[PDB]
Amino acid sequence: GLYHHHYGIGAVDHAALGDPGDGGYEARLIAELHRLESAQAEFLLDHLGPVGPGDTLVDAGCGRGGSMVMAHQRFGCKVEGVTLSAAQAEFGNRRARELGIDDHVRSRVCNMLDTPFEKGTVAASWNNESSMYVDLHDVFAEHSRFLRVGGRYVTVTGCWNPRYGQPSKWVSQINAHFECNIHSRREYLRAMADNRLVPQTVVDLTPETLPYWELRATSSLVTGIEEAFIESYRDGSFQYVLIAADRV
Amino acid sequence: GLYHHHYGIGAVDHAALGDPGDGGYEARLIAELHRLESAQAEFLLDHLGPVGPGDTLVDAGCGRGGSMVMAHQRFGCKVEGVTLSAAQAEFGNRRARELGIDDHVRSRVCNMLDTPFEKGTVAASWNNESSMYVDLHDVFAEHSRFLRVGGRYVTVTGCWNPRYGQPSKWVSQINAHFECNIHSRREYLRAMADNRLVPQTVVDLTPETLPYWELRATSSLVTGIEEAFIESYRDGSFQYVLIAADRV
Amino acid sequence: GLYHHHYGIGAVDHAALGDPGDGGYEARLIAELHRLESAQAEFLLDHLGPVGPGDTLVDAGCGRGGSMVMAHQRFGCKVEGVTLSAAQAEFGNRRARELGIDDHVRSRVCNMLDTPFEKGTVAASWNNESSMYVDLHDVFAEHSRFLRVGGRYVTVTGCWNPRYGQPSKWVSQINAHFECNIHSRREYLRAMADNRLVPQTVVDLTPETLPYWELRATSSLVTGIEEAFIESYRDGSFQYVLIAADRV
Amino acid sequence: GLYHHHYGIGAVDHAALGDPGDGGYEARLIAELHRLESAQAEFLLDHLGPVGPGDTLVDAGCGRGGSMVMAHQRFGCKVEGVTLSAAQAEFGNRRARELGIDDHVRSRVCNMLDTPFEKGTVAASWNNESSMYVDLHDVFAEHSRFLRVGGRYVTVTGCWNPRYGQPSKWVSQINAHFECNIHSRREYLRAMADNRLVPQTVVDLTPETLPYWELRATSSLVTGIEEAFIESYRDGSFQYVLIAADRV
Amino acid sequence: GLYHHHYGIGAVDHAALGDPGDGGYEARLIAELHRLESAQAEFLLDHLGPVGPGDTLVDAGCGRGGSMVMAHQRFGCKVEGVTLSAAQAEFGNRRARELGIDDHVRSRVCNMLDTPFEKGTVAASWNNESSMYVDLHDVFAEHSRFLRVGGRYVTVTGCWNPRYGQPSKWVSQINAHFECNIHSRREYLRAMADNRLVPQTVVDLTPETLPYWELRATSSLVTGIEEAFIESYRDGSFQYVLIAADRV
Amino acid sequence: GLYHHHYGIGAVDHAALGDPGDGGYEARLIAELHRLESAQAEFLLDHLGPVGPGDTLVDAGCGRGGSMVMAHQRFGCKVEGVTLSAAQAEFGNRRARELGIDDHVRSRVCNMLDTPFEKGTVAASWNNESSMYVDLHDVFAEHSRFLRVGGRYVTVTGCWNPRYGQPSKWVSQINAHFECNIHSRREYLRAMADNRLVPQTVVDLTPETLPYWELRATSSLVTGIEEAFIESYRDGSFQYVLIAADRV
Repeated sequence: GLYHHHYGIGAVDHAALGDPGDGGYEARLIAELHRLESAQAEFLLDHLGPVGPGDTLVDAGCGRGGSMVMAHQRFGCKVEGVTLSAAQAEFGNRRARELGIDDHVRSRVCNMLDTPFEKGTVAASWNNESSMYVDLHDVFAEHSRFLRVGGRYVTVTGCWNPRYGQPSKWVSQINAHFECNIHSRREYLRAMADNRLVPQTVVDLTPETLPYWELRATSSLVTGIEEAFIESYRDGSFQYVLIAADRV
Repeated sequence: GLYHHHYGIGAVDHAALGDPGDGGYEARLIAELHRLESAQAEFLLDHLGPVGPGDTLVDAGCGRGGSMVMAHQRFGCKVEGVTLSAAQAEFGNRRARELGIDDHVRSRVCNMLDTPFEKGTVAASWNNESSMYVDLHDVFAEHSRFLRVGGRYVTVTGCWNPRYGQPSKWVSQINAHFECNIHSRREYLRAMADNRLVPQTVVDLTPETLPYWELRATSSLVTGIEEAFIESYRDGSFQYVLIAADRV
Repeated sequence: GLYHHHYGIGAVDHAALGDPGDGGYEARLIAELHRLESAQAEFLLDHLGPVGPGDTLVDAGCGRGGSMVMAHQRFGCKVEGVTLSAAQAEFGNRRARELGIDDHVRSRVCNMLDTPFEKGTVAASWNNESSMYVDLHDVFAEHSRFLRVGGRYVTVTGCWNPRYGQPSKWVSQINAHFECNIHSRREYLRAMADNRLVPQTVVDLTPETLPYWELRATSSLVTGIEEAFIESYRDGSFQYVLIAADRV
Repeated sequence: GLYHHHYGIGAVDHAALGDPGDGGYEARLIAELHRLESAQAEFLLDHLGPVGPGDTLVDAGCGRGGSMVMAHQRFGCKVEGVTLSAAQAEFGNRRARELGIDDHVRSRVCNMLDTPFEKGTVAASWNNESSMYVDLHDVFAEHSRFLRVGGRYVTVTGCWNPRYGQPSKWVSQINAHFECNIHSRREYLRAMADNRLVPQTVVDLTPETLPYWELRATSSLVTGIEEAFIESYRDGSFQYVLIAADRV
Repeated sequence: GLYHHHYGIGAVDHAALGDPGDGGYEARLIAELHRLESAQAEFLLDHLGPVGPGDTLVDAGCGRGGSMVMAHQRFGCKVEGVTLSAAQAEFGNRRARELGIDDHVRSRVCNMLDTPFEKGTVAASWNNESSMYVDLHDVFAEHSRFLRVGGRYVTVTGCWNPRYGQPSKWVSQINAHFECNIHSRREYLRAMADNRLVPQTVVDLTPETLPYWELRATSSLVTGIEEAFIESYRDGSFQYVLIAADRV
Repeated sequence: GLYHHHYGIGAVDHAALGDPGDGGYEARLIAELHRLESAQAEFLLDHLGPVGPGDTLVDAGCGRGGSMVMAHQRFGCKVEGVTLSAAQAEFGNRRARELGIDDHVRSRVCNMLDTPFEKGTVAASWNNESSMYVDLHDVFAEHSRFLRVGGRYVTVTGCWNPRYGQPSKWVSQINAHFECNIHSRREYLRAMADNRLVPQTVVDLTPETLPYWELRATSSLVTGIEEAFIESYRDGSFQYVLIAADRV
């Protein structure tokens, strides 16, 4: 993507898309994709509970910091980000300095499994499309450690549905495309329970993210993976969900 | 209650309530309470997935069969109910014979922990305000046993929120009132994971059930327990939730 | 209570109680209650094993320090107490200064779940009627941490008997009265096993504590809860037990 | 031993032992040993709760049926025994026919791990000095299966104390002597918790069984193993205990 | 493949391969591939222990029965096969009738997770390249059920190495190619331990199977997936192993 | 033994043993025993993976340092040893100073359960015939702690085979002889899985160690325990194995 690395949710604004014959259509599409992505990040924020200006938020696998900047403009709190990409950290910070908020928002190169945050000092943290890259038990044990008792964890992610048995080929094609390891909803809920994380909200967002991918499949920038997403989301083997949980 | 033994959800129809000075007000209130209760049972049904006419549904702790009759009029399937009360079974069946559907809907005196249903033959089952009377691990292990792989379990129940530590006095007052043992959301999610039940939807309904109890606290039939419900729901120590899960 | 916050054990000295017609009867009763309470605390001490003058003992949920002062006068060791009540800490310490033993015995405001004691430095610790206020797994994990390998843990507490299924209303009435969360004997034994605590002695003391509550139910100071205790102890749904365990 | 295969408890009757110079001393000793053994079996019975005439009791590893005959003469119930020795079964039954109670008491060759008793039909069962011959998790899972909910399990056995780390040589010498596999108190309590068996009474009987072994070490029939028992019981590495538990 | 559906092990016979210029080379290659495959199946048999003529062997995910026919010609026992493919069952049986051994060897359409074999009646069973298609805990729980105590389980399979963290893209490409779900060596060993299966032999066969795939990558029949196998086997993210275990 | 405290593997060199009539035979035997012992230690090293000069290796229960000196002469790395015997530590170090390598190899008196090594700093560690002296879960949890992610653990040890049920008398005789507590292969594999140790190689070495013990049973130095080893290794109740695992 251009800013947010995650996917979006919500009905597409076809009116603003205009004529696919215009030259500026492919541009008007990128703007739309962004709008839908911002909307889902805004939705993930709605689930962090009431974070105050004095709280410290953590974003595991923060990408370019889009979610961190949004968290700060909304809550006023301090936000620490973490990623494996140096280029991405530098980017997020550069953007913060420019916004005059690098005194609250910072990204750093660090593996989300071995973070520098002290036990029980984080008020809320999240994984926005990044838990598909790490063992679930270990990332949740880490969030649980640095999370304050009563803290809030949120994760928006794609997971294969165990209701239909083993992972469908679609899920595997996506895994191969991103060199990730998509987990099952069973594994998500299991790991959370074994790590003192208790779900407060579990919501399947597949219907809200479908328009996003259908619109994306009609572009130039298409990478060939949008087919896997659309089919798996339709036959139900793959699903987009949001899980907000309390660190009990 | 009068028919449904569970509680309701949704905004109160104050217009239909009219003048609390009318003699018929206390009557118009009972009708409203019923409407809200039917609405929540209708909501629990929305989470059973697509049950077909050939499926067999189970209601653990079925009360007077209100949820069973509703399930059948909606899906056309067979519905087996279970309770400890003989008077309640007789009632549910009597109502079925009268509706001319006792060839699909039946209630029987049987403990939900030791049911007669064969392994993997039930398509969907639920606990509507009755899981607060039994050990969670054992009732979920039982549902999991008679539930078909891919089947759907739903539970609407009051649970104390572990986010606020131990059970508040309010929760204990309710327990004493009904001689029940209200569980924690942690225990609900934990038991489900240890019994091959994977939550597909988790939604806090406390805001939707609050109007129900506030309206109830203003009646003659009041039992004195409505205070415990309203306060605990407000300070957040007690919460009303719906959990729909897949038997994986 | 007046000094010890716990309950007592042993046959009542009716001779010393004299005529319930005397004015001084209600006084002679308080003295008796105290005697029975001291006797049970003395009994809990009998289960700490051979603690030496150089050992450090811990009392989780120490109340007014009665058990701590008794532990020190008997063993000569150092005793650290912990409670949530500032007024109770101040009281215990004041009493220690007066006894000229505040150089061995001290109480402090601290939650028994997050104690300041170093790993493996405590020789023996106990919960005298206070484990009913906290999650069992967490308090036992904490005792296990600061407990020396080979150390001794003791707990005297009321627990609902799982032999009779769910908690009886009596247990719930008590919970509501003290805003506590009485656990099941199953939960006690389970938590101990998951936290390297191995029971050396398990003894039901309900028969020895019954006289205590029957005598108490005949006083002025009665709070109305003595009925719940007596009935539940009689029908067997509630039980008073002592569990001495080794930190293996 | 002569009848009971287990060990005994209680103070030795030195008066009845008389002069060790008599020829009949070695005989008077066997009679004493028996008395102490009967006394411990009587003690194990005290922990079966109130078994009625219509109950079915099970003895896993029943030896010659001494405990079964005693259970029946006391309760009037039906008692099924199980052992690997055909010669021992035949003996127990022969003794029953003679007592005119083989219509209640029966022994059979069957492994205690794979019993023929139906799920939930046994009221109480026990292992008197025989759990040291089988995996603990498997024998307790079996008792739990055929045990009625609310049933009572009792075991009197020698176990190495984990408070002193690994098994002492003494314990190993005994294991080699009987070709058994003495377990740790930790393993006993652990297995019970993982198999729905909740200890109601745990009592160290080592002091009550010591006189038994000291008297035994002074006989002709001595096998050389009494040294291992006496030393290990004294240094505390080995211990004799009774555990009565409820099948919850 | 042509007969065996699994992969092979052992040094390639380049001498028998002759000139890649011959027309008959592509034929001489298929014969070689077969030889290597037969050799690995022969190797899996070496790990079934001493199965006698009266034993019943099971092959979960049997393909065309090549391993079953080989097991019978070697041991003389009865061999039951299971697969999801009707065409494959018919094939295996047809081959048995022709060999005059269909009175010992039979294949049937049945899911390896829900088999018809009775508890404890199978002497040895195996998964030859088929465990990558099912949840590991469930297939091993099933083998454990129908496996006699002391029985032997063997599995030859490809598994991603957890020593290198998450699944490499190579593993994902293979998963997508076969629509399977390759597990981690950690998951293999974990599931076995949770299902009473104790490994007696664990051997990495990646070096012995490498020649097999290198020779295969030089053919006409190539499917494009041989690259994924060779690279992942070389960088160590994917590995071919054999695990022989006892049902304890 | 004389240097290595462990046992050996490999065919006996009868030619070098010469005439058992020579006076120097009993000497030529000790030399042979040593050769076989060095060979097995060399074999354990083959399973540490590619340890580099900058790695730190740990030997839990190091005896006289024979395995440590061998590890260093082969890899060039730093090797820390641990034992309970002061005399053994002094010996290992003395030998290191003499070899001019005490700047890489060191032994110290420390219990392998509570080591001073920092979390994740050790590249590979092992237990050569010493895990039979400690609880398995605790020693493996310790290795896992100080072991780097991706590190390698190896253990060569005698374990009773669970395939034959409970420990045979032979195993018990050995336990009594060394005052150790021989574990079951089940316990070895179980503990490893619960402590993030995943077996890469599991190999029964009983056939390779048998010649070692048969040759030993024909000497003067015989202690009487060689009978237990030979018989148990033959009837299969006891077994010598090597387990190499990765810290995942």
